[PDB]
Amino acid sequence: HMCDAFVGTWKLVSSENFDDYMKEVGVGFATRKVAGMAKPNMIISVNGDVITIKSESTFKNTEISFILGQEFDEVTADDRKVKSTITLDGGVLVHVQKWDGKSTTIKRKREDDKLVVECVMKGVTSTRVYERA
Ligand SMILES: CC(C)[C@@H]1CC[C@@H](C)C[C@H]1OC(=O)[C@H]1C[C@@H]1C(=O)O
Repeated sequence: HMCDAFVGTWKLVSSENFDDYMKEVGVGFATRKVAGMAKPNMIISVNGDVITIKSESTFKNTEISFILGQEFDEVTADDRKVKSTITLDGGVLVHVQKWDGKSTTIKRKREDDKLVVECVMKGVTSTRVYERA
């Protein structure tokens, strides 16, 4: 029952500061504009120790599978080649991506009936809110 409250299908309902987050990460103009328009469905599932997160939108469909605490290589939707580790820290799923001497963190937490996503790159934070589909 690792991650029970995260599991399911979720739909984006609000975003704040996401263009600025993407700028800080280094995403180019055209990608920012099309990615910032996306309204993804996030599908989280667990099978034994393996967690899978799928993000599906008109911009890109991505899928990552991982074991908590065990690093993996990831090609992001904006085409960064990153080394990622996802841990559970006090009930928060913490996803760190490292590439080119940089780092960014994406935190997912359950808050009321929502799944709140916080994206941080240096001093720039963005909040995304998901509801059950
Ligand atoms: C549109 C998506 C695929 C963007 C693409 C640019 C990249 C820098 C960040 C990436 O966001 C994400 O992975 C997840 C935080 C977004 C969320 O949960 O909604």
